[PDB]
Amino acid sequence: SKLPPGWEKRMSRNSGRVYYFNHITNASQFERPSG
Repeated sequence: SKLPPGWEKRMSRNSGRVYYFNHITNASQFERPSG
């Protein structure tokens, strides 16, 4: 559950590859943004 604000984890359409999407910065990623 521990996660930074603004980010959100979702699942792809046909695939299930969790990723990091920021609704604020509108940026995307995959690796846990621990920085």
